[PDB]
Amino acid sequence: LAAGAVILRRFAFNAAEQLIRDINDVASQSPFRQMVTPGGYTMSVAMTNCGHLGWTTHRQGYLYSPIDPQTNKPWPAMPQSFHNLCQRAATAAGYPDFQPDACLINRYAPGAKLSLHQDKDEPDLRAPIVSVSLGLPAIFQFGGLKRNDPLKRLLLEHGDVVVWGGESRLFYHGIQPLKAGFHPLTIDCRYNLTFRQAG
Ligand SMILES: O=C(O)CCC(=O)C(=O)O
Ligand SMILES: [Fe+2]
Repeated sequence: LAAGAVILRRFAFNAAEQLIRDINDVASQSPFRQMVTPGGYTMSVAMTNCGHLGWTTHRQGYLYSPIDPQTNKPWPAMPQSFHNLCQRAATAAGYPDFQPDACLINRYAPGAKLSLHQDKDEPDLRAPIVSVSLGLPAIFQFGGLKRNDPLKRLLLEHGDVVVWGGESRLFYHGIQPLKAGFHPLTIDCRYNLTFRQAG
């Protein structure tokens, strides 16, 4: 299916309520904003970050910055619930030495999407990315190392954690338009946390 990927469905179910309270706390310092891609187009996914470094869009491309380009202040600290859940997920996946210094928080409104891309801004591509899904379900689509590779679909639901390691770490991926619906903890959206080793 996906070489190197360890899928832990509903792993973050118990931590969900606290993770959502902490997303709101992070958002009060560094608000969710729809980032502008280097070409001048606003993304449909709303983003923010927590930790020492944060994923951002810039004029010359994409980069990690210790400063929030909107607030001009540092990104909020990595919440304890975030650190604990990532550590437990990474350890269960065979990565006990994984220490993330960045967590990109994505918010998906109904219809929000993320087109095919590779995560290649990190210094060591051998280091995995821990993905945590919360709220409304979304269809995650992935291919291979090159753009013309056949697409495979995977539904990511509330509490689903995937540790993208090995070959899966380099796969082209995205999110199909979020279907409208209801979730008791997020109301009308989906949140996705992606823990990265960026320094
Ligand atoms: O929403 C997701 O599950 C994927 C997010 C993603 O690929 C990213 O922000 O780089
Ligand atoms: Fe990505």
